[PDB]
Amino acid sequence: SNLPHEPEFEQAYKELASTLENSTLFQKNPEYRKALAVVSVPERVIQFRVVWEDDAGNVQVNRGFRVQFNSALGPYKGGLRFHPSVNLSILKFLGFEQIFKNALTGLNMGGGKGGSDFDPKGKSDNEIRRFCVSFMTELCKHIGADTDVPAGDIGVTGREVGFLFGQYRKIRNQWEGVLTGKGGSWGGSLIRPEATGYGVVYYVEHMIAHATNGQESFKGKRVAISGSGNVAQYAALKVIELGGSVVSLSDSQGSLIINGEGSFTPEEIELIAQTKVERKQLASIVGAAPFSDANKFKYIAGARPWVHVGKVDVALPSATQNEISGEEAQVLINAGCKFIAEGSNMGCTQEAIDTFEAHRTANAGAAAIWYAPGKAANAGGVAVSGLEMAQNSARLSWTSEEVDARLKDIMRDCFKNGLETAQEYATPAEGVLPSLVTGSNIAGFTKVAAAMKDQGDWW
Amino acid sequence: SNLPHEPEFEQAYKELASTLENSTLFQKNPEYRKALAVVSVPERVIQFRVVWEDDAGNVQVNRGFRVQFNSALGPYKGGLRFHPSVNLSILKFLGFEQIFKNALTGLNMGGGKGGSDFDPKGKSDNEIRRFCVSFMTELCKHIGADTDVPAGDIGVTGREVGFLFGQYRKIRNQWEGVLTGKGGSWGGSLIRPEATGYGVVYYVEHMIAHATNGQESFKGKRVAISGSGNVAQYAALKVIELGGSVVSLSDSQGSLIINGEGSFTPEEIELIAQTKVERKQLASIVGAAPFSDANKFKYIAGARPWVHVGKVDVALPSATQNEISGEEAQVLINAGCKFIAEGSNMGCTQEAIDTFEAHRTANAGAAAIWYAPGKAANAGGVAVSGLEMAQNSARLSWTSEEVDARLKDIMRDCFKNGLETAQEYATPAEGVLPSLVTGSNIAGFTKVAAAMKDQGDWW
Amino acid sequence: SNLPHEPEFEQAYKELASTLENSTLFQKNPEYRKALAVVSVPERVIQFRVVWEDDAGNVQVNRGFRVQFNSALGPYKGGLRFHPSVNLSILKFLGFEQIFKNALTGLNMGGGKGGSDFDPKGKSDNEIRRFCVSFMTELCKHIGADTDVPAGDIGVTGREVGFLFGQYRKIRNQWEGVLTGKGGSWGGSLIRPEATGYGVVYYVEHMIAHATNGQESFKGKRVAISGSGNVAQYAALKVIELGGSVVSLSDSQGSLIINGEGSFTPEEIELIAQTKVERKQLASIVGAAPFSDANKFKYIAGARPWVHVGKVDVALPSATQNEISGEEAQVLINAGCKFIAEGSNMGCTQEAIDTFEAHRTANAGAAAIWYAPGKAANAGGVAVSGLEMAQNSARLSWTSEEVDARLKDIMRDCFKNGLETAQEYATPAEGVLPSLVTGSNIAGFTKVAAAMKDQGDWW
Ligand SMILES: NC(=O)C1=CN([C@@H]2O[C@H](COP(=O)(O)OP(=O)(O)OC[C@H]3O[C@@H](n4cnc5c(N)ncnc54)[C@H](OP(=O)(O)O)[C@@H]3O)[C@@H](O)[C@H]2O)C=CC1
Ligand SMILES: NC(=O)C1=CN([C@@H]2O[C@H](COP(=O)(O)OP(=O)(O)OC[C@H]3O[C@@H](n4cnc5c(N)ncnc54)[C@H](OP(=O)(O)O)[C@@H]3O)[C@@H](O)[C@H]2O)C=CC1
Ligand SMILES: NC(=O)C1=CN([C@@H]2O[C@H](COP(=O)(O)OP(=O)(O)OC[C@H]3O[C@@H](n4cnc5c(N)ncnc54)[C@H](OP(=O)(O)O)[C@@H]3O)[C@@H](O)[C@H]2O)C=CC1
Ligand SMILES: O=C(O)CCC(=O)C(=O)O
Ligand SMILES: O=C(O)CCC(=O)C(=O)O
Ligand SMILES: O=C(O)CCC(=O)C(=O)O
Repeated sequence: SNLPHEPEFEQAYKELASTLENSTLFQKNPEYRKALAVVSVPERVIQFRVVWEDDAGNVQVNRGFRVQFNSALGPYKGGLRFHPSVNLSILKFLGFEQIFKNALTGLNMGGGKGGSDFDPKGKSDNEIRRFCVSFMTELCKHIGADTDVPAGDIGVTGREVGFLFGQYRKIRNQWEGVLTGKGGSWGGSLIRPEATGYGVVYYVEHMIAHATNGQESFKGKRVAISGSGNVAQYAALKVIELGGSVVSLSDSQGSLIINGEGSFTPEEIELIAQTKVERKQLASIVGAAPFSDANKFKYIAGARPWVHVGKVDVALPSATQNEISGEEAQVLINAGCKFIAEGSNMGCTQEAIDTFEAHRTANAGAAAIWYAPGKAANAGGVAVSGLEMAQNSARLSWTSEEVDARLKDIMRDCFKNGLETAQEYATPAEGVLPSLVTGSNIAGFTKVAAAMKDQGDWW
Repeated sequence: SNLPHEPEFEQAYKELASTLENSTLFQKNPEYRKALAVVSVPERVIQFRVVWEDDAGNVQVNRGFRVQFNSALGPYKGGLRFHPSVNLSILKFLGFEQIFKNALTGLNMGGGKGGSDFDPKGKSDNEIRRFCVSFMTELCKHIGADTDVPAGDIGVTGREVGFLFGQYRKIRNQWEGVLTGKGGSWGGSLIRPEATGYGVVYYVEHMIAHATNGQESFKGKRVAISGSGNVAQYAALKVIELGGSVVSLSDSQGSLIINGEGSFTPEEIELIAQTKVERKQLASIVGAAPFSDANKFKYIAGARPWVHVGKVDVALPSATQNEISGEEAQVLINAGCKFIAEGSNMGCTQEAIDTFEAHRTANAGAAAIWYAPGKAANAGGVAVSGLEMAQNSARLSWTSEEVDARLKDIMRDCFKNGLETAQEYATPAEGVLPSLVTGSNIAGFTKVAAAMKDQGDWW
Repeated sequence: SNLPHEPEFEQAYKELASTLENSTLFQKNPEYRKALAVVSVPERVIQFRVVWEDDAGNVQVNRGFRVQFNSALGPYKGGLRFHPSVNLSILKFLGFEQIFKNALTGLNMGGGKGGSDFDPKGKSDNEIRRFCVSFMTELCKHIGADTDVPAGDIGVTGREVGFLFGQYRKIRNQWEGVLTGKGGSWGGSLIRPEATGYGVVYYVEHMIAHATNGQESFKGKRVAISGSGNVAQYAALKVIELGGSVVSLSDSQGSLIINGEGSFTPEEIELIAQTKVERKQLASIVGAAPFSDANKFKYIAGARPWVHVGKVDVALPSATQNEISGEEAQVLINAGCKFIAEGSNMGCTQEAIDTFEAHRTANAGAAAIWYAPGKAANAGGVAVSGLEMAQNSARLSWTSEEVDARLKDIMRDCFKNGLETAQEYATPAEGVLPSLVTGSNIAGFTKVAAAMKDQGDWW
């Protein structure tokens, strides 16, 4: 070996491997242990220096990455993250998860992830442009419409996708679906901005219907959300549309929580959206209307929302990895939370997951908190990216209604697959909800493992 | 010149050329003689050494080929054959036929064929993997989704397609529709396994309806099939579904014939399918149930089925070229056979064809045996390969019902084209069935010849 | 950031940076601090999975790497290491050093390094072949005669270069100087096998002449060598040719030391060379003649040679990084060692270097132990690799005498450059030997930094 310490990647791997072991999978297919050893080493990783010029004319250096983890099911597919935390460990955890998430969409997409330790905060739009130009000058050699199709993630919006696309087209002299999250007039898809957040809510709708035998829905439920970017914004919007209340949003500096009964409104979400476009914090808008209304809003510096929202019915962590601790998980259970789905990749700590899963095993039916992993619940974004690829390959643009209908079908099938797979391989006690994390992991892994075997990646 | 002796290719060429001469085609378009001279020389042929390692660690050498015969109508398209007989002559006959077959599908596909003298019999799956890896290491330079799209044929199943695809993706670093016959989760098409055999039966349904003025169908007919691989299996299944009886299957070592009235069943076909997956002979399963039941089954070592089935209504040779001799053709006529369609490429000897065509000319209406050439009747496989390409380019997967409906329409149009073209250019005597071989040949040739002229390949 | 822990890389970086700071370089050119920040992040790194088949038919997985550190002065250039320790940290230290080493040769070569955690020990030649085939199947995309030219290093001999070259030629369909260390009939260079070890000895000849005002040479000196592979073998041979005594060799399991006065002979070195070709340990040949002669040889299991050789005049660590500890450095000083040059990359620990450099500063003239860094002393290998590239580009083969003459000139110029640069930028006290480590580091760094500035890599 001897291998570097990659805690985030190791966490993701261990949770997958644990769920596979705690099932009948390896009794039925013990040869899949070999598949697991092979799939866990990325097919290819590219790391590269990115030199770029700041607004003062000074040289700056950052590190760029693209992890091309697995391509059995399709070209590598997954986002780009621009955040100062970024390193290979983080991108490997993300790319690894992406393989199995993509498998659950039913579309032909392999798994990858990339990005940079470039921090968009405090940069001008001009600085972001120059950075994206330099970044893509190297990345374009390694990607392409039938090769690897990136998109956004934390710190990468349609703005950055644009600058990246422009430079790709300039060097490669091809106009194609090399990126998704593109602008509406230059190959974007309707519903792509909404897709991840909408999908998370669609998925939880199925969880609620199943756990409650159709007796409950989002109507009248209180939903605590974290983050305030793309996933959080549209998850919030969909909750509101379905008659639920959104009782929190947050960012890296603090939480903005509804004080009492009430909800964010669509108009408030749009103000927050514009603030985040400008790369400003929630803290910067709580001094003026509407967010200075202390009757409606409480801003809590340095906090996550989970312990401050009081009673809640659904939690949708939608910011970043490891944002629900073991202690926070218990608080949510004590607050009456019965549904927790990850908008963020690896949003729950392992302690949180263990807490939720023990609770499910101990409490029959609708008394349990039911946990859905990000690879199932947040797959709507990448699914609609696949549809953007489909549109670009067709050279046509579909309607909002057409894309949204497909998104709904994909989320329904993903839920059913996880539910039915857990019922088959990890059969719960009578009256106990099946494990959606175990089911989703087995369903995604087996699809990839079998395609790998067919293609001679292992034998 | 001076040109090598290529008997199979010369046979295919001479039969095409003869049908074109025995028509009014060259009275109307004498310049098409030039097209015939040009189209008959392949655009490109690649031959290459394939070195591979056996399970004992020893070097082995085989010969690889890809004949890229014509691309006027589309990228080169056709299968790969792994059989010890393979040489350039055989692959040229196959690739030549493929040009005109592909033309009759209505899809944009040129004609090609390839393969190796590698013999899968007696090899382990590991040996087949290593062979496919080495084979594609060279072939990948020459093929691609808009260039040349291979598939299976004799000795190449989904297993080999998988190993080939994996190695292509590894070297070329593109995930695309470079092969067809792919697995369901990695870009395959529903109905592709069924397509060739289903199509042959769909085509003969039209022949029966026409010859009998709608009075007869497959219902109650006895159907003698040869081979026991992909084409034979699904032709048998479709016959059974339509209420016909399948009275024979065969392989290279002997024939397995129904003893009396009766049929293979779907369950028996599946047992035979699994035996052939394991590369075992029919001879190896006749010692145990159900095939050891001598009341139902008679295994005849060294024989073809045609003279041993007694009375039959339809014959579908579905194994290999030149598998119905002139004497066998007469026996089938004496046995009451009224429909003969080639599942196999060039399944009938020239003596057989001449016998069938003389019989058609001598016997009005439904009294004639009606012969359909492989380029018409077996075109369903390549047609569904075209639809697999279409699906891969759309980045979506169609339903079984959608693919099957298109397959039915393609086979209907192919029949109508051959029938109507023969009625126009080779008008039969009153009451005599038109020549489907002449009609199909003229219809395919003229479409290619005219596209070639448009593209400046001849003038 | 936040960056992974890469101790080997950090060690190499810190030693370079320290020598640059302890000089007048940044007084004269403070802008070179920017160059240092840019040059220290590799231009590109490729990591890739390598799946290969063992002699039992089982799947095995290893990790492959190529670090393409800097290309200002030429295409990336440096070896491949196959050793179970390999990881990115180790390859970054090696590739970083390579940039500056290559700069000192005077040839147009950038810096890189690659390899795998594949362990050649215990593998058959067939297993090594299959591994190299799989390795190059991915690596060939990233390298080429004007792009990146690998070669051997630990665990990669002409045998592996051959298997790698064969697979490159098969996929890329170009015969070119993509690798060095090639075989004599297929583009190799005479003197390349000898070059590294010969060069180390040539370099030390200059050190001895300078320190002793021409009064001493290798004639009559006792030379302790570590390792027993390519560098150690030919360093030993050259010492013997010059009338010196080689008093030790070693491998990863122990040291083989001359017992008393005496030397390894060329015939003994050839026996050891054949043992290492077979990937066997020194321990396996000490039970038979000649090495079982306890009067001449003492095998010491688990030891390095430095404390067991008694009095010595020159030490040439030629095995691996960090193989002379601080305590061993003091023992060598106490044993009368006056010259220490690294055959191995980063052979001395930082404690050893500090000890040697303090001794030089404290002891005038020939009383000092004089330390030469690997980037100066071991540059003969890569220099002759450059000449192999030159020969391949000329399409001609030079004589042994021609290559060796150029090698001698390159080593002389490298010594003079390090000596003169230290005299200019880090002027020692009267009578004190200039620092060859400081001089070599400044000379290599400034050449790269200035070329980078010219090319717009920093400003
Ligand atoms: N966009 C998509 O389609 C997909 C995204 N995801 C995942 O959803 C999550 C959110 O992504 P997305 O909305 O697109 O990204 P955005 O950059 O639009 O928003 C990220 C939000 O999370 C906060 N955040 C980011 N890093 C941290 C951190 N280290 N600590 C605390 N808060 C943090 C951000 O606050 P601040 O501005 O203060 O840093 C911001 O409010 C991620 O886990 C992402 O991988 C899941 C599938 C699809
Ligand atoms: N698969 C497809 O989509 C297409 C195939 N075809 C043609 O259909 C025919 C059958 O192909 P397919 O079913 O796919 O192939 P398979 O390899 O699946 O089956 C071939 C069958 O034919 C037998 N066979 C092969 N060679 C000989 C031979 N020299 N002598 C006697 N019997 C032989 C085989 O027996 P054994 O195992 O003992 O050798 C086996 O039963 C061929 O002519 C093919 O070119 C037509 C269009 C499409
Ligand atoms: N070959 C070249 O042209 C160049 C090589 N170098 C450097 O010279 C040194 C030797 O390389 P080279 O002779 O080519 O390689 P070889 O593989 O031919 O020999 C390496 C020697 O060092 C021993 N060795 C390797 N790793 C260790 C270890 N972790 N611990 C203890 N002993 C070890 C080996 O013993 P064992 O077999 O028991 O592992 C063997 O005797 C390396 O530092 C290399 O990077 C410098 C410039 C050029
Ligand atoms: O659309 C994509 O490719 C990626 C969406 C995303 O960021 C994710 O799945 O984590
Ligand atoms: O699907 C294909 O490309 C080929 C099918 C086939 O083997 C044939 O038409 O002969
Ligand atoms: O010849 C080469 O490219 C490399 C020689 C080597 O292993 C080194 O300089 O460390």
